Amino acid sequence: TTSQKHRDFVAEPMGEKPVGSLAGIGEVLGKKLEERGFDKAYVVLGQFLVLKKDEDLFREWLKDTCGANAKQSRDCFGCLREWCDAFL
Amino acid sequence: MTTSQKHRDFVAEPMGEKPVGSLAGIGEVLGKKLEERGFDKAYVVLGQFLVLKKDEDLFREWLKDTCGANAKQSRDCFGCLREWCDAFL
Repeated sequence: TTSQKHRDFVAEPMGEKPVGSLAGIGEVLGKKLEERGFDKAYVVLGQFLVLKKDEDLFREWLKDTCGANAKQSRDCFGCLREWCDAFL
Repeated sequence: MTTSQKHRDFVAEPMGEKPVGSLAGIGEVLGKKLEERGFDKAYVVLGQFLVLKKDEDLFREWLKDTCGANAKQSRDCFGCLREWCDAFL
């Protein structure tokens, strides 16, 4: 299943939404992503696209970059994958 | 309109799995060098554009370093991605 946060994200263009609008990215992860330059959701989309939408490599990058656990990286990947299927 | 028809076709619709050569400024020569470096679909180049926070200087330099794009090619590619993002992102 998915959260409402996921459904809200995949339903519309992301524009300049902050990184915290991604499913899985709560306060703590969002801070650490901002510290490393990923301050908006589209920058994380960028990394997902550079990695050619590879689930294992993206989720591993997210863990390495901000400490996302398995649930959090699963949620974040899923919302970017579904967003891309709808809008890219 | 002063943009190319090729820019117009790209920015008119979602890019899906379009190849890198669908981007304005990316002819066959630049497209082959990009593919060889792993940037084989236009969305992978969009990805680099987004990871660079849409910065023109950083992106155009990256494009020069990666495939040897000249100034006009890199401006055209950047402008096509910038307008695509304004339309769809």
